Order: sequence, then C-alpha cells, then structure tokens
Amino acid sequence: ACDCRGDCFCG
Repeated sequence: ACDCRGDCFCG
C-alpha cells in the first residue's frame, strides 16, 4: 500500500 512511509510503500 502507500500510506505509512517506509513500510506501506508503493514503489
């Protein structure tokens, strides 16, 4: 996903 910062990354 892309919400947290370095864990829920999207790329």
